[PDB]
Amino acid sequence: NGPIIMTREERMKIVHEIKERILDKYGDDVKAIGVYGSLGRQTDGPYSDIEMMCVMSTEEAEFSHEWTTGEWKVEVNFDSEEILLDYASQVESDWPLTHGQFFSILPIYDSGGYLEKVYQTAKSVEAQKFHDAICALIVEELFEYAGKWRNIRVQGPTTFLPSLTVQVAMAGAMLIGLHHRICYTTSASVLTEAVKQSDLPSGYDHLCQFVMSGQLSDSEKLLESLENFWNGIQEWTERHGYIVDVSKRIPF
Amino acid sequence: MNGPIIMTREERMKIVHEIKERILDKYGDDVKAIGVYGSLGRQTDGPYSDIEMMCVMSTEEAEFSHEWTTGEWKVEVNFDSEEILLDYASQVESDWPLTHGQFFSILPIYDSGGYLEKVYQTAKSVEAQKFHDAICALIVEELFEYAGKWRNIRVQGPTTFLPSLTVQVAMAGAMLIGLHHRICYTTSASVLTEAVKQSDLPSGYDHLCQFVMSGQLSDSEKLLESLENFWNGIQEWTERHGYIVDVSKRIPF
Ligand SMILES: [Ca+2]
Ligand SMILES: [Ca+2]
Ligand SMILES: [Ca+2]
Repeated sequence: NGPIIMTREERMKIVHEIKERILDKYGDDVKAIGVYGSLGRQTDGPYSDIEMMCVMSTEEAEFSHEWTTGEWKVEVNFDSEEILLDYASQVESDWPLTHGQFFSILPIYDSGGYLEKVYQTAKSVEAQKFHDAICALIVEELFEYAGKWRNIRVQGPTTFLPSLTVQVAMAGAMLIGLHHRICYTTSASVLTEAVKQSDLPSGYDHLCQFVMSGQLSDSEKLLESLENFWNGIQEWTERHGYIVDVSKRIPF
Repeated sequence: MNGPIIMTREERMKIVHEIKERILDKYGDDVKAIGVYGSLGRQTDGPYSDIEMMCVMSTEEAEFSHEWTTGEWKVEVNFDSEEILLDYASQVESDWPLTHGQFFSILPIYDSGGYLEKVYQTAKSVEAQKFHDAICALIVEELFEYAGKWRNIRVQGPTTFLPSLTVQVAMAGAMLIGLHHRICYTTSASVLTEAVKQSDLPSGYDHLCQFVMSGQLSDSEKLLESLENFWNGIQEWTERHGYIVDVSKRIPF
C-alpha cells in the first residue's frame, strides 16, 4: 500500500521501540542512539521515513538495518565512534546532501556525550576541505557533464538531456552548498535553497528554472543554458579562488 | 578551460599510451595490467568523451586513483590490487547496471598474465543470489523512499521537486530492470533507452519514462498519477518474481 501518513508522535513511538530493541540486543556495546533527518529536526512530513544512528563501542563496527513494515520505512546505521567521526569530517562532492545528518541529531540514548562529539566534529571541518571538494567536483562531475551534453549536441541522444540537466542542476547545488558550507534540509529543498544563496555562478538560476518548472523539452534552450552555466562556473571559480590545476599533462 | 574539446579516437588513444608508459615507468613490475574502459574501451567514444583507465597492481592492498583535467580533456585512472578489484567486480550494489559495464568493455593495453580476462570472468560469473538481494534492497532503500517523497509532495509540496524526483525514480527503475536482466548499460545517456527495450518491465514504467525522455515534466498531477501507477506495477512485479521479504514485524532484527 506504500508509505502511509503518520504523526510525529507515532514516529517517536516507533523510534523509542527501536531504541529499546537496540539496547536489548546489543547491550553495553551501544554508546549512543540518535534520530536525525526531518524527524530529528521535528519537521517530518505526513509520509516521511525514519532515520536513526547508533554509535557502537566495537572496533570496526559498520553495518545497518534498513527495512519496511509495508506502511513505513526505517534506516538504522551502526558505526564505531572512530568510523563515525572520520565520516563526519570527510567532505565529499555530496556533503551538502549527506552531512545534514550531523546538524539534525536528536539524542535519545547517550552514555557519554558521544552525539555531541559527532556534531562538534562535523561543524569544525577546516575551510581547505571545502576548497578541495569544490575543485574535485568541477573535475569529476561538472567537466564530465559538459562532455556529455556536448556529445548530445553533436550526436544525441536528446532523450537524455532532461535527466542530465537535472543532474547538472544538482551538481551546481552541491557547488553552492560547499562554498557556503551549508547542508540542505531535505532532498526536496536542495534546488529551492540553492538558488536563494548569494554569489551564484552566472546562469545557474536560469538553468534551475527549467528543472523546477519541469519544462525540459526544449533541447536547444537547455543546451544553451548548460553552456551559459558552464561559462558562469569558470568566472565564478576565478572570483572565489577555486583554481583547478590544468598544468600537468599526467600528474603522477 | 574552455571545457572538453573535440577529439578523435586516435588522439584519445595517443593520450592513453602516454599514460600507459608513465604508469609502467613509475610502478614497473608492480603493474600487472592496464586497460581502457568506457566508450573508448568499446570503440564508441564520442567527440567529447572523457578517458577512463584501470590498472591492476600486484601490490598488496593497493587502492588509489588519479583524476585530472588538462583544461581540454579529463582522465580517471584507477589502481587496485587484484584481490581488491576482483572483490569489487563481484559485489552487486543498487547501481551495478551503471558501474559494472566497465568490466564488459575492457580494451587491454598491457597485461602480463591474463589478469584482465580474469576480471572479466569474475564480473560475468556473479551468483544469482547477489542480484536477488540487491533488488530487494533497492525496493526498500530507494523506491519505497521515493514513494514517500512524492506523496509528501502531493499533500504539502514542493512541486518544484517533482521533475527531479521523477527523473530519479525512472533511473531507479532502470537499475531494477538492469539487475533483473543482468545487463549493464553502455553509457549514462543510453540507460533509459536501453531499459525500456527490456522485456517484462513493471507496469507503468514505459509511461513514466515517456515523461522523462520527452522532458515534459511540468504537469505535476500527471507525474503523480504516473508515479503511483509505476509504484503499483512495482508491487505486482516484485511479487510475481519473488523479490519479497517478510514485512509483518515492526522491527525485523
Ligand atoms: Ca566519471
Ligand atoms: Ca577506485
Ligand atoms: Ca535514505
